[PDB]
Parts: sequence; structure tokens; C-alpha cells
Amino acid sequence: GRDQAGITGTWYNQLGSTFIVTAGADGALTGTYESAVGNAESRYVLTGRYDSAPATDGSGTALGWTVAWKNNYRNAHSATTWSGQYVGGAEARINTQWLLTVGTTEANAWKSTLVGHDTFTKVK
Amino acid sequence: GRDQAGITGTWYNQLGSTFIVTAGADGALTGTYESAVGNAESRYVLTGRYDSAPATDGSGTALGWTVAWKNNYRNAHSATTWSGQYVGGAEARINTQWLLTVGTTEANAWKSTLVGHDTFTKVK
Amino acid sequence: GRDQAGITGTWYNQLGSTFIVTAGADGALTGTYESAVGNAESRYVLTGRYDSAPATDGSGTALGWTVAWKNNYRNAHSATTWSGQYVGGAEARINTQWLLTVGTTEANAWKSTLVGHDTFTKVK
Amino acid sequence: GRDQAGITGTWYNQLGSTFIVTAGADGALTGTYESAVGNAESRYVLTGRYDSAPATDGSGTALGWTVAWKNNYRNAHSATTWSGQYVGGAEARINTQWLLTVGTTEANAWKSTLVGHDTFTKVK
Repeated sequence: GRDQAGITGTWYNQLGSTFIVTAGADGALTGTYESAVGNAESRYVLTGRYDSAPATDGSGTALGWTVAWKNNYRNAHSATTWSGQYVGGAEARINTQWLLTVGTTEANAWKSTLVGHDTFTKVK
Repeated sequence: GRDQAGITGTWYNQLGSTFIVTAGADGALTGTYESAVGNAESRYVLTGRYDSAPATDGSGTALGWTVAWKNNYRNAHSATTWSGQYVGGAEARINTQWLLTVGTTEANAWKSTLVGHDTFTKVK
Repeated sequence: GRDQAGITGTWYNQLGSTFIVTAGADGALTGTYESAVGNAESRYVLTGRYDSAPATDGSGTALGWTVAWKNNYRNAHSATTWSGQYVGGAEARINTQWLLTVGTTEANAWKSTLVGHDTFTKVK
Repeated sequence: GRDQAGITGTWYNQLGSTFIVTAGADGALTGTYESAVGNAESRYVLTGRYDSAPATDGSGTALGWTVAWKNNYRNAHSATTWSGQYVGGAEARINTQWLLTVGTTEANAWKSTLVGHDTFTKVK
């Protein structure tokens, strides 16, 4: 991975959530997510993928990951996926949009999925 | 996983894409995605997570997964995440929404991310 | 409008909701929305815009509209916007994605917005 | 409208786009949008709706609006809808998510719709 080192480490969103991730040379993302907002608590497992050979034209590095909101302490019966890109440099960022789906009855399916955005930085 | 067997197997979306996945008892999703539409070709690795202890109130099972669109044949410098829920039964379904992010320059970041929806079935 | 007549009329989504709209030659959409699902009841006012000079290359006609979920009978303190395109022909369709935002406290803002999709047809 | 005066006026997003709007007492939004980014130029008409009787529990005021990207100078054959809420006070904000749909062939429909977010302020 060109940005395997850039991505690997700890990231913080604008809400104080904490995203610890290892980027493998094959394109794997693996780590933990600790949410600061919502119906979550400790750490949760995360897995995802990233482009391990990004364009060198100054473009960002596409990636995404999933957290299922079940751990030893909570089950929210829901999952969030983040889709975004890593932008390296002095103020490195991971810019994302996310989809959070809650398990629902078929009658409530139309309102199963929230959408939002998170900006992750290396500081805070 | 309660629906570890329900989820594990091959799924087909309304476009003919093919989603082969193994659901682990710990909540891991792992498999391959073969797209029928877009700037993709063979199989791509996928990883994700699911709720391995869904509510038994008839609600669906939340899950999501990521594909980075890089394999031995293509690099689209992009990643898609699907967020949705598995609904078991005679006409089992995985109902999803997805976010596709393309690596972009900062000037083009505002248009980096497509949104869509996929319905997966066990047939077709 | 090239599809001013194509768009103008009554549309039904996969849920049984009813969308009655007039497309003006200037690009205005105006009408009423009657929801079949959710925390809504009678008709609600809708307004929006459409491309009154679509490409003739077989492409669809971009449009969108908003409903605020307040009428004489209900106030859900929320608004939905549909973004999509009209596809003419024997099986004419309006294919959309929508965002539903609920008024929230700042603490709950991160979960203010649902995302979904609706397909509208001239029949049902 | 409780926030008819709060909403009415000029708003600027983080990109420098300019959103001039009048909120009617019936819940109408009408105005112009002048984009600073993308394939747009001068002003474009906008119309939308807002909740003219928001909850007084400190919650925001739900609203949305549509711009079709056609004016006397440009036709992008596309439309954007913003869905969000107005938050009053010393640092008043309109927090939104948006969907931009481009008219496409049926073969390209799956990639017709971009998603993003805009934060509007009274300054800048």
C-alpha cells in the first residue's frame, strides 16, 4: 500500500469518536471503533478495504469500513458503513459519508437507514 | 450467529451482480463481489460485519460490507460500502443502500460519492 | 418543457403513496403528496423543480421536490426531499432517492436524516 | 412561521455558494441559489418547504429545497435537493445533506445520483 502507513493509526472524528485501524498491503482494513455519540459504548470491531495503489495525481485514497454495533456490552442491532477517501499531508484527513441501518420489521423498513458524514483527523 | 447460515451463501442483486459471503459466528463477513455493472470486472474481495444476535421480534439482521474496486485486472480507485439488513424466509432478501466513493482531488471532493440501492436475492 | 406533459399527472410509488404534480414550462413542480407509509396522513403540499429541456440522447429528465410534513392534521416536524429522474415511455417511471430530515436537538443531529428510495409509476 | 424571519435571508455554505431564500408563513421556500463549485454559474431558481410550526423544545426546523441546474446560461441536466434543519441563535446554521441526480441513460442509472453535505451560515 502506498498510503498503508498514512492510513494506519488512530483517527478522531468531529464528534470525538475514535477509529483505530491497520491497513494491510493487500488492501485490508482492520481495527476498532469507539463511538462518542449514539447508542454505543466500548470498542467495536471494524473491518474494511482500501485502494492499496491510489492514483498519484494528487487524488485521495478510496476506502470504507463497517462496524456492527454488537460487542460484549451492547447490541444495537444495527451496522454503520463509512465510505470515503484518505487525503494525506500535514493536515491529513479521512473524509466520509456513512449509512447506519437498524434491523427493522418489514413495515418499518422504509425508515431503517440513517445517513450522515464524518471527517476524521489525526488530532483531537 | 442466528442467521449465520441464512446469510452465508450466494446473493444476486437486481442488476445481476453476485455476492458470495461467509458469515462467521463472531460477526465477520468475508467473501467476494463480482459486479455486473460499472467499471469492474472479475471478483473483488469483500469484508464486513453483521449482527450475530439479531432481535427475534421479526426484525431483520443488520449488516454491511465494503469492496475496494482493485483486483488483478482493474483499479477503479474507488470503494463501495453496502449497509442493509437480511430478511429471512421463503423469499429471503438482503435490502441495502450503498455509497460509492471515488478518489478525487480536493477540488472535486464534493462530487466524490455516489449513492444507490441494491436488493439481493438467493435466485437469479 | 419537453416532458412537461410526461411528468404532469399522478404517480404512485411501490408503497402506495400518491404524488400529484404539475410541471410548468419554466421548470416548476407543484402539487400534493399523500403518503401511504409513516407518520403522515392526508395530502401535503409539494414543490420542486425539473429540467425543462432534457437531453434528447435517451437520458432521463432530472427533477426533485420537497414535502414538509405539516398540514391541517399532522406536524411531523420533518421534511423529505426526493431527487431523481423521469424516464418516459410505455412503462414511464420516476426513479428517486430521498432524504428525510427530522428536527432534532443539536445532541441528536447526527441521527436527524433518513435515506431511502422510491420508484414511481403511472399505475397502482 | 416561527422561524420565518430566522430562515429568510442569505446563507453561505462552506464552499462559498450563496442561498437567498424567502420563507412564507404557509411553509413555502422560494429564492435563488448561486453555486461556487461544480458545473453551474449564475443564479438558479430554488423552491422548497419548511416546517412553519417547529417544536419549541430546542429542536431545529426541518426544511428542504430543490434546484434544477438550468438557467439562461447553463443546463447541467441535473437537479439537487437539500434536506436539513435550521438551527437558530448567535451562530445560526442550516445543516443539510443533499442528493444530486444527473439525467442518464437506463444503463447508467445506477450512477445517476451523488450524495453530499452542506453547512450554511449567515456569514462568509
